[PDB]
Amino acid sequence: IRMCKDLKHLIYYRFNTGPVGKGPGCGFWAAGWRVWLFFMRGITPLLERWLGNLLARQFEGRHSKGV
RNA sequence: GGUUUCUCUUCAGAUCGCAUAAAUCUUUCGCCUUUUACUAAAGAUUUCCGUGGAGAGGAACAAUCUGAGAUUUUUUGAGGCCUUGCUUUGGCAAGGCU
Ligand SMILES: O=P(O)(O)O[C@H]1[C@H](OP(=O)(O)O)[C@H](OP(=O)(O)O)[C@H](OP(=O)(O)O)[C@@H](OP(=O)(O)O)[C@H]1OP(=O)(O)O
Repeated sequence: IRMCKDLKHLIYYRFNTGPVGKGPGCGFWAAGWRVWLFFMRGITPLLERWLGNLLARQFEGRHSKGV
């Protein structure tokens, strides 16, 4: 989120250079798309293993003794 | 002596990635009642999204194509011919020859 804010400020301060000001119509999304999808390939297998443990506790039950 | 494409197998040792995330563990911290969740640095590993080379199979389109394949200077007649030594008989070692 800090890198998204920094990319927003970099885009804004490369953009507001001449006659454009701080209006609400600035459009660019590729850098945040890169950041959150590289986060998504990071966060995928931990999510898959946590959801697999969730499904195993849901359907195989909870090992109360267990490990 | 086709191409494109799909699948499988194998080697990935190149920035396999002109890209970049996460997790565990060993720790130092930051934070700090405590548990996950924590902060940012190192070490030790891993996983994921990708990647390259090779081979096989399949499919659709090329249906061949693609290859491979002389007289006149110095690199051709200054060509012939004889005697002695030796014949070792293809002519050889020396002389006058045109
Ligand atoms: O300096 P800017 O890049 O132009 O930031 C401004 C604004 O106020 P400030 O001028 O005082 O900084 C906000 O501040 P920051 O978070 O960037 O510090 C921010 O608002 P958000 O927090 O919602 O992002 C953002 O607003 P937005 O992203 O909607 O454009 C933006 O606003 P403006 O550029 O329109 O003035």
